Formats: sequence, C-alpha cells, structure tokens
Amino acid sequence: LAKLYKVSNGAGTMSVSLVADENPFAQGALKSEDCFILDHGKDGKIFVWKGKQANTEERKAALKTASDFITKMDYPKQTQVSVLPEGGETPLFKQFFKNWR
Ligand SMILES: [Ca+2]
Repeated sequence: LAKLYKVSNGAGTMSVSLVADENPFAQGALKSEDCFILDHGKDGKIFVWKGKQANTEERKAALKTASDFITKMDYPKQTQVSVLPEGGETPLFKQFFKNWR
C-alpha cells in the first residue's frame, strides 16, 4: 500500500517519479544521489529520505512535494513529514523495506 518516489533533477528537470509500488521495498531502491518520498499518508506516515549526495534543490523539492501530498491526497490534516538523512533511518522507516541491514 505504501509508494516510494524519487525526487531528482538528475534527468534535466526537477522530477518526482514513482519507483516502487510493491511492498516491502528494496533497501537498494534508496540511491544516495537523490531524495526519496515514502508515502504511507493514509495513516499519517510520510517520509523524506535525503541521499547523502543529493543536492539542495532536491532536498527542498522533496520536502515541498511531501507536504503538498498531504493537501492533494487528503491525508490527515495533522500529518507531519518525517525527514531522515541517509544513515539516520528510524525503525518506523526501515519497516517498509525487506530485510534492512
Ligand atoms: Ca541528484
């Protein structure tokens, strides 16, 4: 039910693109050069994961987009985007992935 999106300007424009809609996700889906949005907003769980090599524009776009998802998908009004750096992932985030190590 969760979806994972890439937020990157590496392809020439700033783009939010779906990378996973089958659960659980591959840990290797998270690429250090970009940011990712993990959307499980129906229960208020939305994450921005910031790759260590992503750029400032990607971080800002990922946070803006994750915030806009709350509004546009009618997620609960008190939902807070959880922002995590590569290497600082929490159990709540890792639970979405297969065999995180
Ligand atoms: Ca990038």
